[PDB]
Amino acid sequence: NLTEKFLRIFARRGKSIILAYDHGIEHGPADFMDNPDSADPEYILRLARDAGFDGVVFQRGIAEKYYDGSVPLILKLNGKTTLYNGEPVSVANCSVEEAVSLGASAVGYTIYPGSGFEWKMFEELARIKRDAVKFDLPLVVWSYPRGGKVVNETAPEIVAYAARIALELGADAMKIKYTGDPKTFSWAVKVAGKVPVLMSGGPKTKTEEDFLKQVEGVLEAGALGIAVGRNVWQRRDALKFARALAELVY
Amino acid sequence: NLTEKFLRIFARRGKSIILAYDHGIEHGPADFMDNPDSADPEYILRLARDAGFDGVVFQRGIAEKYYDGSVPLILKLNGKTTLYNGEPVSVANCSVEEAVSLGASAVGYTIYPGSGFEWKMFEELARIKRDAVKFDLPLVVWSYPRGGKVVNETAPEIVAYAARIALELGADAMKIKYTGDPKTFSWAVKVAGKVPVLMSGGPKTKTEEDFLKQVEGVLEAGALGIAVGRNVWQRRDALKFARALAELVY
Amino acid sequence: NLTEKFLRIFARRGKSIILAYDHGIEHGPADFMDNPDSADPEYILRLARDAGFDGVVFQRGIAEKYYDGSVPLILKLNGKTTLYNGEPVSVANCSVEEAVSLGASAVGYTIYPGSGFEWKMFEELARIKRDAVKFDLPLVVWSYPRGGKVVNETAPEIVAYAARIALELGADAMKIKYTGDPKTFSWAVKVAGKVPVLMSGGPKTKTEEDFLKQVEGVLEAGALGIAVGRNVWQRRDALKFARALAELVY
Amino acid sequence: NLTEKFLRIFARRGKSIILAYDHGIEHGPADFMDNPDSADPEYILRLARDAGFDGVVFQRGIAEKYYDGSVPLILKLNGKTTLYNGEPVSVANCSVEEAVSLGASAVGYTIYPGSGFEWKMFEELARIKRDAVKFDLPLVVWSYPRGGKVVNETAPEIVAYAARIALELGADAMKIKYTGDPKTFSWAVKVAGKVPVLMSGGPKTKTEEDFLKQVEGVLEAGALGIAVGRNVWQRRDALKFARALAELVY
Amino acid sequence: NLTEKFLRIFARRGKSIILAYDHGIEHGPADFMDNPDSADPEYILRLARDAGFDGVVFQRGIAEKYYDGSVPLILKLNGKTTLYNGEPVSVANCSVEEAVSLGASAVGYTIYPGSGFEWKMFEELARIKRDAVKFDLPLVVWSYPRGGKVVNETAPEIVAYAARIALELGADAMKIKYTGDPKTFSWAVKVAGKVPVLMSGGPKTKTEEDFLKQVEGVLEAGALGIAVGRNVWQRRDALKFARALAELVYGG
Repeated sequence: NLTEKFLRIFARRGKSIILAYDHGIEHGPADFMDNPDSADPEYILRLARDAGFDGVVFQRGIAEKYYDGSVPLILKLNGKTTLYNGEPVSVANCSVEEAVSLGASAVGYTIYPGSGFEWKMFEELARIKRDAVKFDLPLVVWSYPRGGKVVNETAPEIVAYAARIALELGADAMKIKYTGDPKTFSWAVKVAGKVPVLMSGGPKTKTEEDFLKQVEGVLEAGALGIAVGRNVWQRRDALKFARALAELVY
Repeated sequence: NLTEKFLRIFARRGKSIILAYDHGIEHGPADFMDNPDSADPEYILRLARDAGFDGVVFQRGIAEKYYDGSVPLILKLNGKTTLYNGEPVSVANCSVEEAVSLGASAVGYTIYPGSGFEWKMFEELARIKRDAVKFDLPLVVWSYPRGGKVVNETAPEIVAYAARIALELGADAMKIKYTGDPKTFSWAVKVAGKVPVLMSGGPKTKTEEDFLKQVEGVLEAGALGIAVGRNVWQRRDALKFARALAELVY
Repeated sequence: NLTEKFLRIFARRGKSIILAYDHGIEHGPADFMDNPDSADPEYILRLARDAGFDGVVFQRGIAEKYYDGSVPLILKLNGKTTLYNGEPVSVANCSVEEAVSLGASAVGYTIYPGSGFEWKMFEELARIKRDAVKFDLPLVVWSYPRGGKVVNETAPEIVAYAARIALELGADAMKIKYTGDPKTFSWAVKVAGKVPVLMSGGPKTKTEEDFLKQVEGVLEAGALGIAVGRNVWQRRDALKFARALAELVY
Repeated sequence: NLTEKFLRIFARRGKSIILAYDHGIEHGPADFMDNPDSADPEYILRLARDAGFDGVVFQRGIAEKYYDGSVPLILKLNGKTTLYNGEPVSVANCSVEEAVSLGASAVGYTIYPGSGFEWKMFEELARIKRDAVKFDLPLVVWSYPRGGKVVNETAPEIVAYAARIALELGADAMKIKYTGDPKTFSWAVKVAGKVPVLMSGGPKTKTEEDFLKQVEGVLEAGALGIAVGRNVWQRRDALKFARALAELVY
Repeated sequence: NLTEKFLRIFARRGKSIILAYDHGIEHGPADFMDNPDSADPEYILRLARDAGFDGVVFQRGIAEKYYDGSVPLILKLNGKTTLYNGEPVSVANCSVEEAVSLGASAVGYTIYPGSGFEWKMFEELARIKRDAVKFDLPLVVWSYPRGGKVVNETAPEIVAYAARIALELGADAMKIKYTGDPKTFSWAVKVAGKVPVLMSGGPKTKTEEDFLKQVEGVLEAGALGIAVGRNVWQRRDALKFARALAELVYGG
């Protein structure tokens, strides 16, 4: 049971905070200008350790050059850039076997349901899922419907669809976008069934209070917790705010 | 002879009712709003068992997290979403070998004859068929002509073509759409030859009677039975109606 | 020498008649309405036997469910539908190794020279040819230029091109379209060199005498014989006409 | 050193004449109407032997059915037709290992630099090159820029680019188009470095003297020799003209 | 640690000059007309050696026919032409295992982030990276955003993105385009973290002084050095200018 392994490692207190840091490929270093220390992966690991968070998410290159075993690692296997303009697609730049050798306790993979290339990711996810079982590493699916008929990505029915697809394809945990309110988000949590749901943190909010409120409703909806990047490390008071998030979530 | 194994497991009474539940990925959870318990796979298994049905159809993730051995399982290997807009294509997210380990007694695969991508599914079906023989698991093909010159999916000649394609490609059993009357549907059944035909239930009918009459025409046409989803679990009297279906079919 | 093996099995009398029956996938069951027994593969095998023909052509599913060893089998490895609208392509749904296990004495494969996807079929034919040598099964190529600059598939220069391409790619025997007269067809036969040529029967002719004249022309051009489907089994006097064909060819 | 092996087998006199005969697939049998014996590969082989040429180029099907060991063989691994309309692409229909078993002393492969599919042929050439080294067979690259920005295939800069690409990708010898004069062609020869250059013969010239003047210029430019097809076997005085070519080149 | 192996071989003096010569496939021989000896890979090897440069970059065919062990080799595994017109893509024509047998001390691979085919190169890079680790050969990534939304390849934000992508995908060293000034380029160097950055030399500058100034700024920005092709071997005084570059990079 890989969900149970995931919960044991990443949610020992019953809830989870994962510090996400795949943004260097997905968005590029413009994300790091607000708080320049955020460009240094060593600063990120220190933030995770000092705030008492459960994990970090790195791409293979960051894991290879910087990962030191100090916080449980989810190795994000695929990645794309915002420079890309086609139908959404993100392919693996790392195998599960290599993730294991880099010290990962879980692997991550993004799918874009609805994309003209949805099939390419489902096909590749099949191989990754099989390897995840073989190496006994939980699979965490970033389920982000995009392209095709998707217009609003945070619409209640799209997020619920995202959650269900991750369950159906074999996710042991999932990361999905927040709908903006606990009632509609709890439907997504419900259709995910036994698979725990992490809220994606999203763009830095106008105030810290706005994000604490989002996180409050995420927990009320029954989610396991949050996978947060920008709303922590884009802030110059990153550590202070991270510890307030820890207080709220645990 | 894998047709005979299929009949022994899924049609021990001489006719078959399979409760289909791949809808989480195919349509998403909007299908589950009419009868919210339908979002829970545990509820689906209870329902199948209590109505005395012959099997359930799950995607790999639902099988892994929920399947308990209580009703014979057809593991549906491929899936796509309705969010997708390209030429119809659905790729495997699971192998036959993995289906075996999840407790499947048969595997399912959808083809869309006529699609700009028909070749991609025929290519993949070739590998799945070979594996099905190797692992001695019957292959059930969902034969759904779509894309290309397909303008009307329930037209007599399209359904008959669907049925014949499934036979020609190596299906041990098949699932196809109803034409709306027993005379035309019996042509589809005839061209399928030794391979048994299950009617796809389709959208929830206006009345329960309408669906019973379809079912009385399907059986008259010489089909093995039905693979039904929505017309059972979308109804709040799901168990009562399921038992009426069992009475009629068995 | 696989051509010699082909001739020994399928042309023991010096000429050949092969009863083709891959139409169920290629054209669908509308082909079977004229003579409804033609939908039954058992009837096809009895017809081939009773007329004293040399072989039958089945797709894998028909071979698996119906082939009984009573007439030598050519297993047609690839297939496409008429529902398909793209640039012509037909991919393998079966391997040579599986054809061997189903009792085939030869394998068949269609190429569409000129298609936007000509390369996909040449690539796959390379693998099939290599396996045909390895399993010592003659490879029979259906050479049907289509797409690209091809307009009339029966023009003398197109049929001769078809024949030459089959020879160059390694066919041990080939099936090509008739040009409509023995002089032009004999050029196609000549450029095929040591590889024997079977005439594709084509659509059911207006009279029996018309088809018989085509066959005579084919034999005068130096072809090995005919691979005929519709002009035999679409007729309600199928067996009687088949025996007249046998009289003419042998 | 596979270039040295190439020169030992195909250029024992210090210069080389190769009789090319892949035209059956590339152009089809219309090429053979001028001199109908040219359609017979046995005639081609006799012509090569009687004129004292160094080798022949055959596709796999011709080699398998006709090659008798009498003249060194270059097995042309890839081929396309003129019926094809897409961006130029030619895929392998044969492996190096099979070429070895057919009696080849070298393998040939066409690339079309500039094509929208240039990548598909570079990817495949990588595998063929690796195999050629493993089986110790020289790789002869037909370097024919086509598609993309290429509009004048015989332009000095295009032919020089063709030559250099073949060197960079690992060719042990190469075949390229003539620029029409020795000065510009000698630049292509120079950028090819240690890799010997064979001139592609091209369409049959108006006079035998026109062709001899191009051959003179190719020799003046420092090329190894010619790979000639049509300008020999499309002529009814093929043998006589072939012996005049031998006189000039050797 | 393959970055450390790269630095030991290609940067023993603390900075690096690599003489790049994959241009025969990428641009074709028009690049060689200015200084015709440049078409001869032997002249190139003599040039790197006589100027005391750290390495050369060759495609497989040049390495097989000409490489003589005299200067460390980076085997550039993929290549495309300028004749090509589609969305930018460059596929491997050589494996890491073959590079090892040809005498390479490192392997090079170009990615074009933003291309409609970016996924094809990331997919292939994954296999090459896995083989580089297996054969213990440093992977040098040419990170050149092109296609998609990219309209200015030397814009500060594009170059910084290029640098970060190379780090994220597993590069042990990288080659990226210069932004034209040391302040913006130093942001690219910073986001590259522990992975060293080599400046791509670019088109031959109008004066030798212009190129030196670009190199000065690259060094000031904290880069490891330069991978230069045209700005050396396209010049008739190639050796003299190469030695001035050596003075500036290893010395200045």
